[PDB]
Amino acid sequence: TDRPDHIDSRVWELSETQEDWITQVHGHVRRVVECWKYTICCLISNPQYDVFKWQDRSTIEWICSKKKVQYPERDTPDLYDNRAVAYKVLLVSDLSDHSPTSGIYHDLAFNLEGEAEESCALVLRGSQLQDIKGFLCRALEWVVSNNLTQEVVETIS
Amino acid sequence: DRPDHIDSRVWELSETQEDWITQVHGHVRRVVECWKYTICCLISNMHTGAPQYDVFKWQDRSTIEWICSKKKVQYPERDTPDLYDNERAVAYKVLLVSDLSDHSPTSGIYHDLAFNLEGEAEESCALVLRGSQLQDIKGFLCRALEWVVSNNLTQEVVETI
Repeated sequence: TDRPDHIDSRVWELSETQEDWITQVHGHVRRVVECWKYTICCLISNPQYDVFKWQDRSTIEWICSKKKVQYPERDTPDLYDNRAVAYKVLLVSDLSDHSPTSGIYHDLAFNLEGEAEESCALVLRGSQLQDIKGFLCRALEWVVSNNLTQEVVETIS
Repeated sequence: DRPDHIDSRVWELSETQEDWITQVHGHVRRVVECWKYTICCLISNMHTGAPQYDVFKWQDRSTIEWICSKKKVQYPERDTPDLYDNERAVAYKVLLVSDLSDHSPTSGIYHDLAFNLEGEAEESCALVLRGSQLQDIKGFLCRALEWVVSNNLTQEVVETI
């Protein structure tokens, strides 16, 4: 119930307070999957992109409190291109049977194999896809090693 | 109860966007808005490889509010544009008209992208879009126009424009 090898220490520690995991069914898997998404965000943005996913806002929320204007919106994209374009990272079962979740938060969909959707592949450079496909290959190894295939597929659905 | 040429996602998304039961020809209007939404999607299959267009139509208001803050732009919830060019920084509304000839801005807030029932683009609209995008729209609207005649709901569509 602790962290896997392929997940960075930085990412796992960062993921703890972002969501109440024990509350959720397959809470540990759910946490690991979100850590995949966040890692892909880092890989894509390693600057063109700001990674909004799991960003510290407490200082911002604090300033809004003192001026009573408006707290920052919860519904944030995972990352934002400064083209002025927002993106959300998805993990899917079928690139084929895929439809866009938002026309504003554009989807960057991937297989568990690490295969990008057609639009997603255009955005990325080959350098970035190889890291993501390389990273998600390590992830899937851990998935089968713990026989957690069904839990992950369900969590994707 | 969806027509075939309309995608299942588009049809599911369209249900709650407007109270269709309330309207005179509510079913037709639901499908007509689905054309507009599809045309928005067809237009937004264009990349710079970043997406050229954001499609504001039938989006969660929280999402619209967020980017508009980031793009330093703003529209009334009544008249919000259907899509926004991210390169040119110009907002658009998809119109379906019978006559392209005499057309001039519907709104001073956004530029209009008008199309026929045949699938022919207006002059200003054609200047903005690429041929790639028009053939998709003209191809899709031929599928639509066939479905209209196949079910003989032709006049009902013409009036409500």
